[PDB]
Amino acid sequence: LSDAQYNEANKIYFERCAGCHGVLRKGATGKALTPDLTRDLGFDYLQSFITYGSPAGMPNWGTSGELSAEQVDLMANYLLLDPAAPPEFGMKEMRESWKVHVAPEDRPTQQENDWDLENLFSVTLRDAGQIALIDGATYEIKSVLDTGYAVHISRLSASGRYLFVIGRDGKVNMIDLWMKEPTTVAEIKIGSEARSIETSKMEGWEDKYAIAGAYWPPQYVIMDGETLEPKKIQSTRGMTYDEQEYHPEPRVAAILASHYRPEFIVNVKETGKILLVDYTDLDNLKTTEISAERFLHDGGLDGSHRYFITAANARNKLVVIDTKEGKLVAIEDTGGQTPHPGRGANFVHPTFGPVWATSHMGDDSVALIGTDPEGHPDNAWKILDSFPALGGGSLFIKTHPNSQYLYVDATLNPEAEISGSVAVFDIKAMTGDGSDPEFKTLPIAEWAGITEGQPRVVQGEFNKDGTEVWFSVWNGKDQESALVVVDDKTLELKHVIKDERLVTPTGKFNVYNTMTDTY
Amino acid sequence: ALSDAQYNEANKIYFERCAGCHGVLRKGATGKALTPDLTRDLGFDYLQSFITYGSPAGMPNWGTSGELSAEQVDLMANYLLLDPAAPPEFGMKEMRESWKVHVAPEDRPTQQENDWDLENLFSVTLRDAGQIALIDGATYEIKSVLDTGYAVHISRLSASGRYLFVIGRDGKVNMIDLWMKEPTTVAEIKIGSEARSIETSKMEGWEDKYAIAGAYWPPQYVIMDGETLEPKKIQSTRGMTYDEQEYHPEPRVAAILASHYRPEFIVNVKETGKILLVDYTDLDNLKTTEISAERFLHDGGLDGSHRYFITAANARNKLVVIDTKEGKLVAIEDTGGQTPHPGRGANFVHPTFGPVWATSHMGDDSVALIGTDPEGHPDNAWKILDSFPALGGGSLFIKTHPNSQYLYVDATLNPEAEISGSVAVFDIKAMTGDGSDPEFKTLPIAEWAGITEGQPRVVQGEFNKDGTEVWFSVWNGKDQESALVVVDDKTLELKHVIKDERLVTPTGKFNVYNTMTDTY
Ligand code: DHE
Ligand code: DHE
Ligand code: HEC
Ligand code: HEC
Ligand SMILES: [C-]#N
Ligand SMILES: [C-]#N
Repeated sequence: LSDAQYNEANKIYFERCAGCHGVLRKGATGKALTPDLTRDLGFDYLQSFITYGSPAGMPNWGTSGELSAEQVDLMANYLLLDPAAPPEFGMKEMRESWKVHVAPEDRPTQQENDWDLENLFSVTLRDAGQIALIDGATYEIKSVLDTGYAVHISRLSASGRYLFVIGRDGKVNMIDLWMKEPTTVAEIKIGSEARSIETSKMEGWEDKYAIAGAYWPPQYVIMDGETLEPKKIQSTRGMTYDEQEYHPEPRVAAILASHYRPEFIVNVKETGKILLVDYTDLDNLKTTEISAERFLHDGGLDGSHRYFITAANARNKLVVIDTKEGKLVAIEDTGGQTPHPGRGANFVHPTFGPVWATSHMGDDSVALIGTDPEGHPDNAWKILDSFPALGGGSLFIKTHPNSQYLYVDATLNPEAEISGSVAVFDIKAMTGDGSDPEFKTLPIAEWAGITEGQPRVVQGEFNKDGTEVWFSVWNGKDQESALVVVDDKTLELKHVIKDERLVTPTGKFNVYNTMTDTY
Repeated sequence: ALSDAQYNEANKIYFERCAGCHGVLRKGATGKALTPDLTRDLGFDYLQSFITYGSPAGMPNWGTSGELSAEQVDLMANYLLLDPAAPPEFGMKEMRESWKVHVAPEDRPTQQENDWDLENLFSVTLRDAGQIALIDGATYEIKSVLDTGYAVHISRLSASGRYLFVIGRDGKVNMIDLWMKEPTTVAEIKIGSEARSIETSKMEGWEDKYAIAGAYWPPQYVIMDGETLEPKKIQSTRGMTYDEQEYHPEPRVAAILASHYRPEFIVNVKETGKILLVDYTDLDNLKTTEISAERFLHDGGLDGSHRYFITAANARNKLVVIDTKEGKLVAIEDTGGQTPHPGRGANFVHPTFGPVWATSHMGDDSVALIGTDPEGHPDNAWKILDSFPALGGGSLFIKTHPNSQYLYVDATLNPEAEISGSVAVFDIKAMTGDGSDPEFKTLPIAEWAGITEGQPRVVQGEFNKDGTEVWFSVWNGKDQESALVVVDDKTLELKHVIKDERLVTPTGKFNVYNTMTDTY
């Protein structure tokens, strides 16, 4: 390629490919596109693949017209070359990507549709680059909205009016749920690779801000809660906590919002730092940089919403932060392999008191940590129990204050008999004597009534009353997927949601439970 | 063609012993640029001679001093003909490897074991000698000359006045116990490749707990134990510019001060234009305030009440004011001059305007005053109240003291030897804030010292403990004659001239008491 051709190629790569293939072409959701593999595949294989895509999730750039004839080829040739240096993504680049479709002045002053917004589910349509807004009681798809390729998660503002979605490429969409036809009212791009977004949830700061975290570049950005305007960009480049050596690319993992202080809770993976970022004053920016444990990923607030509990997954540890005092309080080994809680599950154990649970990706165990230092001090921040569920490959555990059951998936398990089902333990029957709590196996995939592809079940999500729990039956892009609704009280099939438009449904977020952090 | 081992060897030496003055990318600092476009023209032999014998302009004689062997000198001469290596990081492992406690704290004196008058001692920078001279403030005797290391820049004192900390341009930190029978370095460490600043914890209750050093490269600061220098917490300063919000890969740490309101360090981050308030109460659950200020931050000082930090964003001609009590920016004002360079500045009570802080300028002859009293003089607070001329451009330091009525302004870099050898003195008590330029008396400091040969540059006034006498450095070349001139504050007359064979290129002078209490 000439110098200018490589520049277009390089520009297109970082904006439209790095979200799935990575900034250093090492692959993420998409495959490694490094030269090693790339020379042997050769031009032709690469031109064809960029043109036609595949049902595994690679877009048909050529045939969709998304990249015209000649860009497939620039992107065929570029891929043979050596990996470019990943560029920065600052204020100037964010402001150019930032678009306000509907100014705040021109938005409704009251809900202008008859939807039950708090019982609404925002579902990620992975390979379709869209979200589906589904009614929680009548189970109908209210709307399907385009966000962008590699959509990952949905988060709600504290009043429940604004829906924020972010995809793997750092694309952020803001939707106004009060419009007659809810749509994207603002959008912006915050990096080349990202996974996290969150809203200000401190009483009094409702709808004030949104924050987004990037894998690359190493940074988070605080945006205006009503326009998505980028106010403050913070770099997360810094030193590891245990050896204090500089790390040039610390990714931002999960981001939560304090309910005790007007702060955002930011996980910085490779440095092992948890940041408490005060948004009361963005020019005189106060932060608490907490030394924790490397490999931070996901986590959630305890039942009282004071303590942040998060997985340092490759080290098999749970890190606990007190958001009121602003300091690390404990680091404990779960005794399992690679904890992956999502936001985890808080409940009252019959004998141990308030606990938070996590399942694991590397084994079948479920661990319980005591979360009440005031009333159960001898149990606080200790692993009180550990027992098996369906099997390894678990991603999400769920419960709700109105139910006595603990749901645990097994999404990544090799056996389909397992990955298509869910374990359910009766919380009220828990004793803590050594006896493995028994669990009931729900045949989620069987209830979908599907045979084709390779359906996997993932993540339970409750409705607003806590009477029904939803699970995604995740199947390939060209196959039939579904959402199974389980009746919490009877642990019986309630409803099966199937629709042409329900493509690769994964993360599901109930508006009320997400806005209030109820889990 | 140099081997890998040889090359690694040359690189370690370069970053450890040369970058301090030649720059981490070899583009120069006080030393010349050593990038291959210049060196290949000079050639091996020229480079080998220079490294071997050094020069009286400040380049050490590496070979002839035995610091580098003949093999190493040739190793460094070939390395300089090669393309610049990638500047390395300098984390905990590298800091700890350089960390050395010569006298554990349990083995040091429990009380002053010398007869000196510690509080009135002056720690003087002997720039091209790699040393500091400890001089008696009353007898004017050189009590001692201590090796710190090449590129020595400045001295700072722990809050109690017992420990003397010196930092050089290579990031070499020395800690000296002034209580020993015979004071010396009791601990040392290196905190980077290039550095300029250090400061001690000055919050009441934190006396002697911590010391902080800021580096130019890598971009970071380290908080160290105040008694042993153990590196406790390293923080990168890499980040975003405050105004354009673009990543900046090399934000240098300029001046570092200490708050008297909270247990915090006040760190200037130059290229990003950020002032950091760093809480040292708990280094693991580290609290900081990142203040968006103005780019090109450099030096500054606290006002007379020690509540507010006043600092120059020198290339943008601004003074940035930070309230250390509330931890917030309070003001940003243009001084009306070119390149404000206050050092720690000068605080005094102006006759009509109230409490003010002043600074002189490198780019012109103006002296500016900013009101520093929001409570008693609301309308004048954080506003430029007056601007008037002193000797001429090239000014670096302005000074005064609570026990004096005069404002002394040097002019070190002026091209005219008459001006650069002199100091301007203003009568604070005669000022009026009516627009008319105050008059000044010219003190012929170089002339008073009897120094005429070479280029005697007079720099930085520094008062003694009682604020009765002000010292000025008569800076001359290493091979020329230098001196310290002691001026009698009450009469503005020569009190004493300090001369000694060991007094080589004397620059910055720090009175123990005035430095430990931030009296200026
Ligand atoms: C940082 C991060 C968060 C926390 C977001 C927040 O705090 O707002 C998160 C949350 C999530 C959540 C939030 C659960 C909740 O209830 O909070 C879900 C459902 C989810 C479904 C998946 N994630 Fe996620 N996820 C990543 C990162 C993250 N995922 C990856 O780096 C990873 C492991 C690989 C990748 O390349 O993307 C990855 C793969 C997956 C999946 O394969 C999942 C199962 C399906 C999918 O859509 O791709 N991730
Ligand atoms: C960041 C910094 C500080 C604040 C220290 C602190 O807060 O603890 C400082 C302070 C200082 C102070 C502090 C005085 C005070 O009263 O606070 C002095 C006297 C001083 C004498 C000089 N400095 Fe300094 N100085 C630099 C940097 C700095 N000098 C430079 O980047 C520069 C411009 C060139 C260089 O490469 O080092 C430089 C040249 C000089 C000089 O040429 C001076 C005049 C004489 C010399 O020894 O080289 N610098
Ligand atoms: C996420 C939605 C993707 C984006 C955006 C892009 N690609 Fe992709 N790509 C993705 C996946 C999940 C896969 C695997 C396909 C499979 O069927 O297994 C791919 C694959 C490719 C390949 C083929 C490599 C191979 O080893 O077979 C190529 C050459 C490729 N992708 C290129 C490419 C380019 C140039 C993109 C930017 C326009 C791009 N992809 C975007 C997922 C995603
Ligand atoms: C500050 C204390 C220095 C240190 C440490 C080192 N050098 Fe230096 N160097 C310094 C100065 C002020 C000068 C200029 C001398 C002059 O007479 O003007 C130099 C010069 C050199 C040169 C000569 C370059 C030229 O253009 O003439 C060389 C080759 C050189 N220095 C090399 C060098 C090396 C290899 C060092 C590490 C051992 C080193 N210098 C340290 C100041 C300082
Ligand atoms: C997803 N982790
Ligand atoms: C130096 N200033």
